[PDB]
Amino acid sequence: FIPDHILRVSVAQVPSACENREDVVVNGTSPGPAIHLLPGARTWIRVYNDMNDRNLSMHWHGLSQRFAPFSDGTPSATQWPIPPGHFFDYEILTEPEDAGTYFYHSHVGMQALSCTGPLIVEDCGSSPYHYDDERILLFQDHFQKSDLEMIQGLTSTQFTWTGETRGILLNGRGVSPNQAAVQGRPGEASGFFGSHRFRGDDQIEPPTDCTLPVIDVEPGKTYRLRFIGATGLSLLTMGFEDHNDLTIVQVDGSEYNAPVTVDHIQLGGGQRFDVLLRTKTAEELRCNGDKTTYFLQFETRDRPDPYRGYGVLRYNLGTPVPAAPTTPALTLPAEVNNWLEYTFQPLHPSSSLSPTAEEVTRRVILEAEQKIDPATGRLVWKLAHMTWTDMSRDKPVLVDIYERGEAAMPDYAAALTNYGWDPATKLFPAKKDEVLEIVIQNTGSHYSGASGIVETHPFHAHGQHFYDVGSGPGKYDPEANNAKLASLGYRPIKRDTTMVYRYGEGKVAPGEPAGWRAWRMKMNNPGVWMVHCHILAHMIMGMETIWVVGDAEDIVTIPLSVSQNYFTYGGSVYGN
Ligand SMILES: *[C@@H]1O[C@H](CO)[C@@H](O[C@@H]2O[C@H](CO)[C@@H](O)[C@H](O)[C@H]2NC(C)=O)[C@H](O)[C@H]1NC(C)=O
Ligand SMILES: *[C@@H]1O[C@H](CO)[C@@H](O)[C@H](O)[C@H]1NC(C)=O
Ligand SMILES: [Cu+2]
Ligand SMILES: [Cu+2]
Ligand SMILES: [Cu+2]
Ligand SMILES: [Cu+2]
Repeated sequence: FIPDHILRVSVAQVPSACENREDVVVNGTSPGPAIHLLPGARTWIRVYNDMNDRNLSMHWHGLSQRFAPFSDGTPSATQWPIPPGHFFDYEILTEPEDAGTYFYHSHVGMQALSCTGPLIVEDCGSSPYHYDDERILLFQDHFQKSDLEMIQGLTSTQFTWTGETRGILLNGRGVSPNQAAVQGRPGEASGFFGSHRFRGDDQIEPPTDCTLPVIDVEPGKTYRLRFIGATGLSLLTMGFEDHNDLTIVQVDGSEYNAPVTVDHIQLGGGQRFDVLLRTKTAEELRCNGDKTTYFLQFETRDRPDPYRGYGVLRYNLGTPVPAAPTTPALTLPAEVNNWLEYTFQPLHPSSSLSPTAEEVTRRVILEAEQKIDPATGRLVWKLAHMTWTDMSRDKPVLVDIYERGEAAMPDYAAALTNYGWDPATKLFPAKKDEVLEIVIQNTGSHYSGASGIVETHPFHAHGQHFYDVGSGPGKYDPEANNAKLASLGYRPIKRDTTMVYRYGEGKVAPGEPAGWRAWRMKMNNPGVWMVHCHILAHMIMGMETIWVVGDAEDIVTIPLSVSQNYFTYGGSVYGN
């Protein structure tokens, strides 16, 4: 057995926002190298844990893994953690229509801050759009505190928050608020990340100085820009100086949307947008005084301490990379919660039909509640009056199901009378082909120290993508939303990550409903699928749910193509 691709994960001192950070890196860099997959293929990726005293898993964000649930890479859900000095063979099955932008990252603790890289399913000459080339734009947060310090604070009976982001990286380069970019030498600066111009372009070069991230383009071309929200905390809003025509053509990987023209991108943790950019002609550059550099300006939204950073859209490798401008290049809207809502529709509406209101047979509301956990004294994020951590159980759910079958499954009847989760197992069961509406209901915090506060959360589903059927302030009202969808003739798109926003001042009475997001999905993919806030600190604090779709007969008949070490913690898991 030889795997098709290999990723080696280690701890290394790397450049992070013009500082040094002891990061969990892939193949020596943060972000890690781009992996390119074919649609309609089986591809094996061996992940080595070369760390001394930390566990690892690798999650393939946005890939449903419908035929390889044991390859989802989710500790407590689909596998034992990969131990130090061992590996795990991941079977990636791409369906023919999976062409799109995804990303891989650790699903252990806060490793995903740094242990993250692009995962591209190639069109193979099948994109319904022309473009001369592509660029990957992968965004990360920089924290000055270590992963261990942040986890200890989050899990302490004297709660210490991580603090706000200390920098935004684009393809491994950016600037902490304590540092300042200076002019970079002309020539290559990883400005071609994701380019097909030639593999060299599949892995960033770490910066050697404090210099701005660069996207290198030629005049008068069209680029497919693959925006990847690999931030562990930040919701970003961003735009390009004097470039106002961005066309979004794909959302969260698979889904071709009818083209939407925007002047800025908003990008939360776990989201991807494929955007066509038409670059200025040599004549238009001549008329801006032979200007060859334009600022990309990116800002955090919806958090207490604003942050602004820059990258450079560069038209000529002969131009030195400029420092950040003394005053802002452009103005990004203060508001985020009404950007392209009830907007994206399928390009081919025929082959992407959202479940109708009539077809929904059950609704599960996940009320997001911050409060002290009485049993532990920890500050936690509850969903539907429960909490879930990657230490909620010893034996991972899917391992238990493959070992015992029916006896490991959650109790459906008990879950229906307890907010959708089984009192005995804290799992959310769904029948195969059950048509669900899932609502995330935001609320004012019960925590003294944040009383009545509402936060914005990027909500992500593992496995099958859902249809986004809307959002709004206050309490979800299904009768009103159904009336809204019908009045608009709205044709929803499939997504795997949507924001649950704060509205207005973001402060209500403790426990008062204060913003919602609604999903619909016909649950077609048996297995064990996490649904969670994609902010790493909120996951540490328990903002996760585990969904078990189907009966044991629907899961155990999916062939387990890995060795017997899958069943126990301590050994390498190899493919077959
Ligand atoms: C790696 O993960 C394993 C498996 O979850 C961890 O070991 C478990 O550790 C908990 C907490 O100490 C114990 O209650 C269990 O006895 C352990 N389970 C098994 C199967 O051994 C281990 O702590 C993790 N290692 C690191 C570095 O976090
Ligand atoms: C990562 O590095 C290993 C050797 O350390 C190599 O064998 C593997 O091919 C590299 N993977 C990628 C995608 O570059
Ligand atoms: Cu993810
Ligand atoms: Cu995911
Ligand atoms: Cu959250
Ligand atoms: Cu996840």
